[PDB]
Amino acid sequence: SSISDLKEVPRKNITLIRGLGHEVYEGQVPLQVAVKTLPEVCSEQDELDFLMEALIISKFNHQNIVRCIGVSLQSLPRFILLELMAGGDLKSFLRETRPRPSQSLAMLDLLHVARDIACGCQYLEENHFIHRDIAARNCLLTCPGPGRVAKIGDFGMARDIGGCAMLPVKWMPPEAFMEGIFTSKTDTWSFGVLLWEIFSLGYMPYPSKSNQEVLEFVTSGGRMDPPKNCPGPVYRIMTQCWQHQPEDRPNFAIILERIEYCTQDPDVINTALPI
Ligand SMILES: CN(C)/C=C\C(=O)c1ccc2[nH]c3ncc(-c4ccc(N5CCN(C)CC5)cc4)cc3c2c1
Repeated sequence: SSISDLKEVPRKNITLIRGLGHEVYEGQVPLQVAVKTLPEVCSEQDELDFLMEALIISKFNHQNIVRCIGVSLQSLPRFILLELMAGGDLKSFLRETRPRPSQSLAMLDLLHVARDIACGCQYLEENHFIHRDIAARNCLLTCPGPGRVAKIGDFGMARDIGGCAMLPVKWMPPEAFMEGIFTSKTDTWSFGVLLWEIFSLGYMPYPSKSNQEVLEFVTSGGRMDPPKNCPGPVYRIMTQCWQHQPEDRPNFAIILERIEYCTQDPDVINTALPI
């Protein structure tokens, strides 16, 4: 990978439309786009990171990983231009889309989100890339409705490679938080936690545990209980992703196979979500 392949977009062809989250803007180049901005008030490390992020995303070619449209790095502030994901982050989506008595989502919808991200993770694994921060917050949706596609969006944590209290320990396997060891099997564990996040409809993992308690709990063999109404076949995938020894955890080909089996079982997909 070289900056050579990074398409530089003349800054004069780029217009910011609105803020989206604290930052990312909606933009136009008339091609609509997410614009990730590098602060002008940024460290020297921050700059090389920003460039790293663009190279990293630009080398992937997969439906379930956000596309990089280009960069505008010869002007300040520096921009990466990314696929615009109208549905927003998966965590907010699950929270906002929770069925309420005055009311959307079904089990098959959740399974399709899970499948989409697993497919993205399988691509990363077969290309020897370790994401290191698979979590609902880092996944994006093309749109809110039935045609939605989930994609992996945030390639910042992989690019970092901070402090103790900034580690996403609720998403990390023991060898990651104890030893700083990261493999393909790290992302498998994280995927298990993301699954829980999906089937809980956007709850925080280990509800009412702090980071240090989770660390002690997980190290001791403790695992989350199933999310409310979670089908058994789905919970079983989660508990396999959370095997204590990485070699006992499934790869993403196996995970994808198991998710696909779930989508074929009427007893799974006819399960109602809690209201
Ligand atoms: C979140 N994240 C993962 C951050 C860094 C990234 O790496 C990244 C990369 C490419 C992206 N493309 C996008 N296209 C739309 C959005 C977006 C759209 C709408 C919202 N909303 C609606 C309702 N919501 C509750 C409040 C605002 C939020 C985000 C984000 C990205 C994006 C992020």
